[PDB]
Amino acid sequence: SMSVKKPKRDDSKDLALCSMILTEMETHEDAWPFLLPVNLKLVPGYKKVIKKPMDFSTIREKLSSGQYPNLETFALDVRLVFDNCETFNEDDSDIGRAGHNMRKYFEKKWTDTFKV
Ligand SMILES: Cc1ncccc1N[C@@H]1CCC[C@@H]1S(C)(=O)=O
Repeated sequence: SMSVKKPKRDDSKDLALCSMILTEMETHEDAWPFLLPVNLKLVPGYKKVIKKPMDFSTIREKLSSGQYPNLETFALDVRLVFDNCETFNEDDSDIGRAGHNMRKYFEKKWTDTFKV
């Protein structure tokens, strides 16, 4: 509270670390469904069903332009990518499996990079 400060983690490396994690996402072989925005004019249903589309290139633009206030907002967007993928795609599909794979890959790097 007022004049009662909680000690807080050093966040000065966060931007560089998130960029590093995102680069590893982008270069993963199963990254292909998520590299660009889904084409809302070519994929029936997508615009109406998925209220907040997100993809790596959009995350990369936001990261590069100071649009994430903190590392949690960055992680919300990354997870949004895989949550959208699960909403729209069957688990037993190439894209669907790609998403499950990429989520697992992200979550480990996230724990390995930040959680002590
Ligand atoms: C992630 C997703 N979910 C539902 C429909 C399509 C997609 N991705 C597409 C599949 C191949 C690449 C395109 S994209 C995103 O490059 O236009």
